[PDB]
Amino acid sequence: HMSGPRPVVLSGPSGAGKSTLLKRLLQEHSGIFGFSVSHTTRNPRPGEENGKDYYFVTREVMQRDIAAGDFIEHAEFSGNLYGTSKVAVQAVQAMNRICVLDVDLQGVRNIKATDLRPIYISVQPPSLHVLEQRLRQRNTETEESLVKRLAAAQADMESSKEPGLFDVVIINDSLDQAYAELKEALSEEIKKAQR
Ligand SMILES: Nc1ncnc2c1ncn2[C@@H]1O[C@H](COP(=O)(O)OP(=O)(O)O)[C@@H](O)[C@H]1O
Ligand SMILES: Nc1nc2c(ncn2[C@@H]2O[C@H](COP(=O)(O)O)[C@@H](O)[C@H]2O)c(=O)[nH]1
Ligand code: ALF
Ligand SMILES: [Mg+2]
Repeated sequence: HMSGPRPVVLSGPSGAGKSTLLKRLLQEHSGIFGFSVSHTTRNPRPGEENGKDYYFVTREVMQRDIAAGDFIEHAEFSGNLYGTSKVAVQAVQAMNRICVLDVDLQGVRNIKATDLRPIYISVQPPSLHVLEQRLRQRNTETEESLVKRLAAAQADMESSKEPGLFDVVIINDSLDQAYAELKEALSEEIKKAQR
């Protein structure tokens, strides 16, 4: 379904700032953006809400919906399942809002194979040391999950240098600066949606 404005795919390693930046964008520009609410089998973190951050489901329920053809894409990431349901994107497109998706690098490649034609943005830390610091400060994951996330970060940061893969790469050193660069990448779309 190609409906409405060009969607936005935001990716980057675990801990890079994706959710922090997207929450800011949806607060400032609530009238023109809508968030695709993915399914995940991971457990919710304090403050996360079902139907807002994710649909938190069991492996059994997610497998039922996968088998029925309910997903545009799905991926295994650091021991859990994640995916973008068809209805998650339809809900935002039906409101004629810019659909924002937060997905991993596998999801980026999955979406490249669809008809969605998004802009692809990668948010990256200044270094893997800083990434680990931010992840361990958050400490919402077990040690095993952190190890998996740090390994995925190193692999996916190298893979994201692929030419033509990402339209924009933003280094999240300072959040205020990264957020301005996020809006810069979307500035013409934001202006059109306001008109
Ligand atoms: N520029 C920054 N400087 C320091 N800490 C940050 C910055 N941006 C985000 N963080 C923190 O890093 C952690 C990871 O950010 P988050 O948005 O949860 O990552 P993601 O959603 O990409 O996995 C959070 O604790 C967040 O508060
Ligand atoms: N492929 C895919 N990845 C997702 C989806 N939802 C979240 N992710 C990704 O899974 C990783 C872990 O998410 P987190 O557990 O930190 O919320 C992040 O890279 C995030 O973007 C999804 O629907 N599809
Ligand atoms: F979106 Al995450 F660690 F919170 F990749
Ligand atoms: Mg997040």
